Amino acid sequence: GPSFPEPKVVRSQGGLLSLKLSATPTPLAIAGQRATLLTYGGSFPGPTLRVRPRDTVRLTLENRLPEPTNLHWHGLPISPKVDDPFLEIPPGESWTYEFTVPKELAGTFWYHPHLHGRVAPQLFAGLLGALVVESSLDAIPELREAEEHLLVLKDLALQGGRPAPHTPMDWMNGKEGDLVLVNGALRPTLVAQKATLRLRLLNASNARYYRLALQDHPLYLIAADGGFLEEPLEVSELLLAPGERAEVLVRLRKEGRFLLQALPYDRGAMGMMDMGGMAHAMPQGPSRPETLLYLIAPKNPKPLPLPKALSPFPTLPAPVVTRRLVLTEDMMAARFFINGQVFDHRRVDLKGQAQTVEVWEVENQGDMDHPFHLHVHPFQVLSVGGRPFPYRAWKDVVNLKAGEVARLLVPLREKGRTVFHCHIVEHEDRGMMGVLEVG
Amino acid sequence: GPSFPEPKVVRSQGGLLSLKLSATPTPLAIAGQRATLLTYGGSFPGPTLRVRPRDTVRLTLENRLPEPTNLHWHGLPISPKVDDPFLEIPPGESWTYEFTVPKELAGTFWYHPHLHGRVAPQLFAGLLGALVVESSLDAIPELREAEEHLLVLKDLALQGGRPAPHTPMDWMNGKEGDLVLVNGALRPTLVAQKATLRLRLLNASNARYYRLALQDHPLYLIAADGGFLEEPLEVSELLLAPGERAEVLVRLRKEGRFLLQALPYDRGAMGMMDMGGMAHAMPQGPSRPETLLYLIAPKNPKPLPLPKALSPFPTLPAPVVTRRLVLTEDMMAARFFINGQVFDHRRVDLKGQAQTVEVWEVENQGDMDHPFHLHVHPFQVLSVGGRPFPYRAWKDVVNLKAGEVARLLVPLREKGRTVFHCHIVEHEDRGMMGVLEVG
Ligand SMILES: [Cu+2]
Ligand SMILES: [Cu+2]
Ligand SMILES: [Cu+2]
Ligand SMILES: [Cu+2]
Ligand SMILES: [Cu+2]
Ligand SMILES: [Cu+2]
Ligand code: NA
Ligand code: NA
Repeated sequence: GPSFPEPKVVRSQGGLLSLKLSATPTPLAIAGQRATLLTYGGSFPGPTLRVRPRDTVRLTLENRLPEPTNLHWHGLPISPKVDDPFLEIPPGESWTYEFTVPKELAGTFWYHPHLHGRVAPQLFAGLLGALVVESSLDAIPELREAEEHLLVLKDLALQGGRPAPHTPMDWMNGKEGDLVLVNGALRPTLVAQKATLRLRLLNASNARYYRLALQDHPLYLIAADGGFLEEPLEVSELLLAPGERAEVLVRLRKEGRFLLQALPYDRGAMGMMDMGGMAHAMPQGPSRPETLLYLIAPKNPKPLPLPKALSPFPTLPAPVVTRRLVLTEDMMAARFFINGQVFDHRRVDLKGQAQTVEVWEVENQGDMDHPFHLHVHPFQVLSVGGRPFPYRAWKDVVNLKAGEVARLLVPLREKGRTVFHCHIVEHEDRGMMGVLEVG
Repeated sequence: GPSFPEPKVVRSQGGLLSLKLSATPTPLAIAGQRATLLTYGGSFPGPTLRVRPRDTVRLTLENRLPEPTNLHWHGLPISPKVDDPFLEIPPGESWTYEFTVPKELAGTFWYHPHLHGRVAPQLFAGLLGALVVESSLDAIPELREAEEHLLVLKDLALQGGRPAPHTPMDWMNGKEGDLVLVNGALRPTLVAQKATLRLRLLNASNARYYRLALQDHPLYLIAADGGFLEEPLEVSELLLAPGERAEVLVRLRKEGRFLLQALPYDRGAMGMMDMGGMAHAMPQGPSRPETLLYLIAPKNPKPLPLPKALSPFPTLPAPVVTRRLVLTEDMMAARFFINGQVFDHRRVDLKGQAQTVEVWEVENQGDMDHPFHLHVHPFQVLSVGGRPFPYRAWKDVVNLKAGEVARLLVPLREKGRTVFHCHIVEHEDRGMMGVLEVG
């Protein structure tokens, strides 16, 4: 096959993407060993769905797992009556998700389970895939002539040829695995044929962070979770928290081999020690550095010029309300709270009005990083930790370090009941989720 | 003094730059040895004059040389009755140049002798300095916060503590020297204090070319000879032919020492050999690589973003005439021709009309590179060698390799008699110059 493994793509045909997926335990070869994973479509990652605005998606999910499951269309501003976080598909049953892709949309999205209390083991076991909304902007020459690749960043740990079970400490920290994979492959080689790459990046890990840096190169950020930036932004490294996506251009500068690495990053995960008195929680400290892939540049590379502009960011109406959502932890209990409460699917926490704009101030009063996710309603990050964000783009996950406040501008789009939650999915399963109702 | 030597600057005061310079033989220390040079203002290079649009310049040149001399205000679109290539200032006499800096002007210019038949030894001996027209564009933050430096690139050879005399081969090739200097200094160190540098580059050499490359970095071209580009242009190297200027931004990428080099370049200079039959002319081949300066980056450099735009290039009226000027050589005679003739100050070669636009096709039918210069009327290079130029900017020198045609758009500005000539100044002295009259 290709040097660079990527999930097989399913494209809409004549404006319709009609597909039956099964969620199933699946023997496969991964990272050179046999294992049984839980997969969509028989593969890990699941197939990449590639659509355009105004396409119809008709996805029938057949549940062949021994437990109930459902799908969250992560990042898509569609109705929560379709992207329904409360729906349960029992074992052996099927459900058809049907929606129209919004007109004003572009970027990399993804799909995964969202059945409260079961997300973390289902996602860890292999249930996830990408969705790409292709744009008329992809025809500008500076993007069309780039070599495009999707990188699904997701780690795994195997025990007995199956995903390793969750321990108590995994429920507290979020589970990370020792196999740090790209598109299900261990440290693949990307032999570039063009001097400009356009990389779609997805962090589909339960809890692992990827502090991305390409040796000897900057990255040019051109899209965040839910859409393009207004113009490319040069960065020396890019932190992708669980659930985040980004698209970057890479402008290869000379022949050679360059490592794409996940550089050491301390997200506040905790261990336990006993030193005589004790036992007490102690910080795990930074992650060990990981090589994600080997990038081989072509001979005599001469990258394209960068595009001068991408997409203008919408002018939003003035906001009508300011919310404040405070995140806290009880680590030894592995319990996690928003404004002092755990999730209750019967309780509405916030009630807002469709087509108004809200300011949400999300404050992390814990010691771990928490990546905050809001379904259905993409947002503009104004500032985090008191620092203004350096670009305007739609996001749907924002990472908060310990102590930091994020200020978000949140246009409320579709009516209905939806959720917001930490995207360290163990923390959502353990209570860090609340209910927004839009009317 | 500073780590980085630069010529002392004289600024206009209250809109007036009024200065008396003397052209004089001057004992000085240069490159660690004593020598007597010919200088303006007692220094090598001469002082940098720094003015703004609509300033008055009143420059009295006192000739203290044993031969006549004059000044050419290289690149300034002023009247040829001021920038007068036929004027002679006898030994011991003085002349006052007085002009107003044009409103729509910015960049790096320079001044040097232009007395036909004596330019090459006078310029080689040290008579040159820079003129900077500062712009309201210099206040945009991406330029204002950059560290600015002028680099006058000019080589020298010394014999007996004086500039080495011209040999016959020097008149054929143009004279190059073994001391390859920046601002009169041998391989200075530039210890950068900011992460973004704005370097004004001037090739004031008689004949040496500088194929410029900074180790491990691109250069961002922001101005050509006579004005800004429309937006910055990333280049991996930049060839500066005699008389050319450029301004580049340098975005320092990491701590360390980086060489600015003049990389090997073959301009077609010729030597002589005798191998049994013979003696016959033989190519000298490429120049040896030279280190121009050592650039030390600061700690933890974080360059500014590049400016998105600089200056829009004027929309020019449609042209009313196409000229064709063919350059040829008689190397063994050291004679050089345009359309088959040598310069004659009494003969008008071209007659054009003020405020019309002309297309000039300049064709190098020789084997050497020839950098073609037009006084008084800056031009837009459309293409050279059949390749479209990748930016729009005012130029006044265009380099032609052997066989190449340059197509130039030439708006005729001030009325009067002026000249065009090769800026390998030995070739101008030996006849490669003609007369344009604008009415
Ligand atoms: Cu998600
Ligand atoms: Cu969390
Ligand atoms: Cu969710
Ligand atoms: Cu000149
Ligand atoms: Cu010439
Ligand atoms: Cu001249
Ligand atoms: Na299957
Ligand atoms: Na003097």
